[PDB]
Amino acid sequence: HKIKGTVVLMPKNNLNAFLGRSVSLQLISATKADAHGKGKVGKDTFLEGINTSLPTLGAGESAFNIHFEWDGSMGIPGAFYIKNYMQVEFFLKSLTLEAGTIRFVCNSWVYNTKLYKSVRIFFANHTYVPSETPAPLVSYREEELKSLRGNGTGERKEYDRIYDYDVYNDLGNPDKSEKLARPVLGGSSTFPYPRRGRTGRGPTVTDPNTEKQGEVFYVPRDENLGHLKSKDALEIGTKSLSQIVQPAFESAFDLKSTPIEFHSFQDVHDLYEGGIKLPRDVISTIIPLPVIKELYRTDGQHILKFPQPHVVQVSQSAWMTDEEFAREMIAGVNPCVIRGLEEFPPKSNLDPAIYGDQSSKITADSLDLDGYTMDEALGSRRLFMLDYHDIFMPYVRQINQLNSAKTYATRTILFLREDGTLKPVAIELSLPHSAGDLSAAVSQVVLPAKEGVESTIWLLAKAYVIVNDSCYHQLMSHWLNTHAAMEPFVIATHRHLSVLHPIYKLLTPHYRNNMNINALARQSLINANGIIETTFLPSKYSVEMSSAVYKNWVFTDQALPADLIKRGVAIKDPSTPHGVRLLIEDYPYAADGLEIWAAIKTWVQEYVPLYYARDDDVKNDSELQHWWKEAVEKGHGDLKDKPWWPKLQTLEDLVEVCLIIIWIASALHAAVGFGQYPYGGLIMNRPTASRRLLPEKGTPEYEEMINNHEKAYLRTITSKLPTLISLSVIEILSTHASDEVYLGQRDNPHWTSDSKALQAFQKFGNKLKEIEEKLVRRNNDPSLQGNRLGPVQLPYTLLYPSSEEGLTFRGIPNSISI
Ligand SMILES: [Fe+2]
Repeated sequence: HKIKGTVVLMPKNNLNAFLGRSVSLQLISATKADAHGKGKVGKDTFLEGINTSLPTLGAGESAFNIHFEWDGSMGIPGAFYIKNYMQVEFFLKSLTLEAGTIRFVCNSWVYNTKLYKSVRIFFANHTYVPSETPAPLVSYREEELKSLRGNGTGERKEYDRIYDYDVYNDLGNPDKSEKLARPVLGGSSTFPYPRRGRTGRGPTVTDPNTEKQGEVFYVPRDENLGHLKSKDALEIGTKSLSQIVQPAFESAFDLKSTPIEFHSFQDVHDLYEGGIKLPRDVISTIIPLPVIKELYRTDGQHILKFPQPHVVQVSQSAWMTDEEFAREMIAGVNPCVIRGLEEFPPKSNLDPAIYGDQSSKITADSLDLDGYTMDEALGSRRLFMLDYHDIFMPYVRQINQLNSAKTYATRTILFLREDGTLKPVAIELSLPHSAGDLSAAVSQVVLPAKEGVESTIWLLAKAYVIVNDSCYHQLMSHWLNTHAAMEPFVIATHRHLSVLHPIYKLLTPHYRNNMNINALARQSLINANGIIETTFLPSKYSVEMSSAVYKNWVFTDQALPADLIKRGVAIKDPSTPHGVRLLIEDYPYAADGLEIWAAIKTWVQEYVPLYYARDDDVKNDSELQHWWKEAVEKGHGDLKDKPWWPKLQTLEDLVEVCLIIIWIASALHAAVGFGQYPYGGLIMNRPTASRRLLPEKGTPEYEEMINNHEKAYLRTITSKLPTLISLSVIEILSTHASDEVYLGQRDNPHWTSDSKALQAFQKFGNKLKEIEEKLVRRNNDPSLQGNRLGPVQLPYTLLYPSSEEGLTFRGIPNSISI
């Protein structure tokens, strides 16, 4: 007769306005069809009343009673239509129907019916490959997909749920100034790039190839995550930083209310001790904003205090040590660039006709390898390098033509000591050299030194290295390889895999907040004259450098074992648990990452078989095949030709692709992301820019190295004002929202009705817990101290799976969520 159902929803900001004829639902049959084969639809059914029974009821949520006339002729409900007749939208959580129970997991904004082209349809929590879809739901499944894809035209609106691709043509602002014009990134051979979410705002007036600015950069609506607590809206903080807080900081400098430069290292440490005094109206501009009220401690009047960075919590001075400089290449913010070095001297692939002779000036006899010969070091696999020579060299001339930017293309040679720690043994600071250079600056090699001006020169050499490293980290390791590389897979998934699809359910938790942060990023973070361009060395060249890097991006080399082998920091070895032997045995990121990688592998390998018995079952999944084809040929379309893309005709291939996508989105992004403020919150430890080359022996600047080495250093790195802005942004990006969903968690316990999938998932969480105890034990092992803690005494907890809220230096979210 009647089916008792409970609707749980969330009003935008009494429940009684929801009763009456405000909201109707219509059940759809999974089993009885009409003469066109489509599931039969019941009658419009309105909310009956507010349920106060249910005690399991989350915050902001409210439950409503409802009764469906559902009869013999109608069969089993497999979906439902919902119409919202109210003017304001509400967030639908779920429908439960009792009698056994049917569960519908919705988690979607429902706008006023008149705004929707066709009626919002939701499905029950059963999982089906396309060939298993009940026949009465087949056309409903596929029409919902066509609806999500749209038609590639039109300006997207807030309530749209249309997923499509476009190039990075929305970063420049040529209508405001030709100086803010930028190259379109994506869709050419000069500038290949991942695609991003189409917004459709239309061309600028001055350039038909650049998209006009907008106050809100659209994402499909359910990608724009709300938060119950405003403190958790960390992604919007990036937008307030650009629009409100940065200008407020600038004004204090424009009005000469604070010294323009740091004059000593204590001036930097003061930021997290007594604070910085700023004008009352600057404070009062910043202080009441959500996020920025959590970012800084304040007296409400003139003081802002930054949190004390982890890297200085035990020793203020230990970042200066050569031990920590090298340790952070294997356990720092950017732990995935170091390579094995198997010949000496190191070589370049770059054209000597353009840049001059590219031969290394580092001589073997000059290096202290703890009594080893070069041949012994090379052969024992104890020689490594941090090589930014070929990466940076093509951009040095252009960067150094900028006002107040000067860099080298750096190389660092490291030696793996018998005690298992790395030490740095030389830094080569390279400059391009063509006839008809106006500059007389030359390349040079700097070797470690603990006293005198040679010590300062060596500290300045590490700084140039770390400028290189930070730019690479922020633009490549971080932006390109996580945020940018993942968005095409997000878009493809929603375009081609139905919410009913097992691989949809598998992957989509690993996309939470990714489109949203990326869009806010295109607007405020990587835009023309945005945060990154105004805080980091390459200025207007930054994002385009990441395009140049993308030329060499290989999907299958994002797999952790493949990465470690390609970089020469491990070798394949089947006698081992993970199939590889580390050449740096206490390499924290890699050792811990392999543990996470294996756990994700086991989980995918257990999930996939539940839905695909054989390789044929993969080949014949038409959604799956359309998904992958588009993700490659459209989403990463500039690399579509490349031979290394898995073909996706086998269970092996499906598992491989899912495993890698999940790896990028969770542990890789975590390992590169949540260290930014812990390590970089001391600007001297992770400088973002350099402003001068090394001084000539005859000059006042050289005498400053002798007489005031802290000032020389500070004059060389990021200025005070850009430091304040970059500290503020990395502080945001290193903070876990209280409402994050971590690896081994899902936002709903009823995401599927398949108990087998649910039990596999619980084993995965149990393993991650198991892994966490093991990493604790590694951090507590006194013989691992040198690489896992260092002289900074900072336990490597970046790949601990779990965390509480905040700036914690641990915790692996499911997704790229900040
Ligand atoms: Fe991030």
